[PDB]
Amino acid sequence: ATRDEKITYLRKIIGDKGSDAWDVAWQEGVTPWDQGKIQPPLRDFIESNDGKALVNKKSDNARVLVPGCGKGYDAAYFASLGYETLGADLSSTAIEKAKEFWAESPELKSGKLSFQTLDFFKFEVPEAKYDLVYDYTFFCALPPDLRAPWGARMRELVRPGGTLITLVYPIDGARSGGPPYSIDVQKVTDALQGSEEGSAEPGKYWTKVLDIVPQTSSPDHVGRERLVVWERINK
Ligand SMILES: Nc1ncnc2c1ncn2[C@@H]1O[C@H](CSCC[C@H](N)C(=O)O)[C@@H](O)[C@H]1O
Ligand SMILES: Cc1cc(C)c(S(=O)(=O)O)c(C)c1
Ligand SMILES: [Cl-]
Ligand SMILES: [Cl-]
Ligand SMILES: [Cl-]
Repeated sequence: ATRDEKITYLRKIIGDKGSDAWDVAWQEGVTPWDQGKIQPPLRDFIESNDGKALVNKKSDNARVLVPGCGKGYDAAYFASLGYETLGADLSSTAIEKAKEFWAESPELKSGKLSFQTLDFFKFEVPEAKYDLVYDYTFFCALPPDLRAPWGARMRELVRPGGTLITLVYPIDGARSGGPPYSIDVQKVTDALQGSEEGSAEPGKYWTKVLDIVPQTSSPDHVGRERLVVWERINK
């Protein structure tokens, strides 16, 4: 009934079942992460001068991926901006619940928004790749040993010149255990920029164009959140 009890249980079943535990949690209603809406820093970025420029330059066929989308609030948001958007989640339960929650969306109706039960690590990347990817409470959901393949998938998923937005949360310092794991921008950087081969200064695969403290974090997010925008390079 308590958040902590619910997190304790989520971590217990992740220990027994691995990644299969996520659909179990959704089936059983153990969804402590669920907020019922997007995080404000996403809307405020999109509505900022950098955000307007990003949306205004989008191609007519521009595609968005929202991985680990849960009930899909962020995917619905991007679809409402005119992006052909895919919300992907491992859990078939989560994906049905996303289709329920957004049942009235005009973009779900048109097919411009789509929710699909997909494993972020396994699904077939479209040939044209994604123009824009948004990661929130997905990187911090993964066990630490999966951060490196997450970065590698991100490098394959975002087209050259495309953009990845990571809302980095929770930044709780040295706290161990997860989900949610305590993350920071450095951890995201190391995953995204990958192997340095011969100890090469990171900057090989992405440019970190913007890294801010959002001025409109949710109250329990204040002091534990950064918004980072990454551009895919090595064209
Ligand atoms: N390999 C994987 N591929 C796609 N989704 C995954 C995944 N592993 C875990 N997930 C999903 O990641 C989510 C973590 S919590 C849901 C967070 C969501 N971004 C939100 O803000 O509401 C769960 O829904 C889980 O089903
Ligand atoms: C992946 C994940 C899981 C949980 C339990 C939480 S939360 O309970 O702290 O809100 C968050 C933010 C992300
Ligand atoms: Cl919303
Ligand atoms: Cl898949
Ligand atoms: Cl692939």
